[PDB]
Amino acid sequence: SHMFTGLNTPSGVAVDSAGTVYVTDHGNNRVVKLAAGSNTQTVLPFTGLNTPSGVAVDSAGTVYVTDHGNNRVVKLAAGSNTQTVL
Amino acid sequence: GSHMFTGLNTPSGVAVDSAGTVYVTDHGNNRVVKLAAGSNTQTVLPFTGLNTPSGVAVDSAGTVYVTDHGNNRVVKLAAGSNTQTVL
Amino acid sequence: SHMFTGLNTPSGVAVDSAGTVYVTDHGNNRVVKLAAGSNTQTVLPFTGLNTPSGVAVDSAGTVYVTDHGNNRVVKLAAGSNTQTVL
Repeated sequence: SHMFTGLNTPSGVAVDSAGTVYVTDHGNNRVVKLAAGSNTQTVLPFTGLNTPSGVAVDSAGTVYVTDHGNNRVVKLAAGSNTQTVL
Repeated sequence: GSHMFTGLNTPSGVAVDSAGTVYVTDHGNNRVVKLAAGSNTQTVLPFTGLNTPSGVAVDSAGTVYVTDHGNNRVVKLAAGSNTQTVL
Repeated sequence: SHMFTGLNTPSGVAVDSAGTVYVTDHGNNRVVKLAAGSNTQTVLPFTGLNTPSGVAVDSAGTVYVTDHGNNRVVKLAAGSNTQTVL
């Protein structure tokens, strides 16, 4: 399908219960998702990322990211636009 | 003895499904390997053209997703399929 | 506060149904987990880790780690103090 766009050295991938795929776009300091059937990726409203290294999603839809370049972990609840720093 | 991963080079990621099958991105060897309960030899999954894969996920249907880091892309492979899809 | 502390170039993250978060603390050769409910981080008793690159946790609570610097994968069952090399 080839619809993710503009990735550089992507570092991790997670897939949630709805089949949405999440990718840490390491080389571009962002996290992108692609819903099942979608032809347009969405950049998640994480903020201040630096070379993110990995991602997980739990069964409640919360997305967790290791923000490698900032020595921290951040998370984003499903339907939230505002990250929590862990 | 067997039921061991062999030949791994700078492995980058791991995923496990509820059947207990372990999936590993063998970064240095441009390949993805898995090992199921009761299998004494690992399987190299038939992805194509990988370079330095960085991470892996597996969904409920057993489809394997890989960040093909060296090629700036994500690919997936359904269980038992030999033809990957680029995402 | 509810956060990981003392991380260095963290490489990967996993999460379980109870809300526990697990991180490969790559720069410090360790794996740490953070309690869902409190400000408690626990160092898992893996042995000889070297720049670990990734982590997974299964339904039984077994923690799996790609031990990047040692070209191996190791696991630790919930409640065990003894890792198994895969």
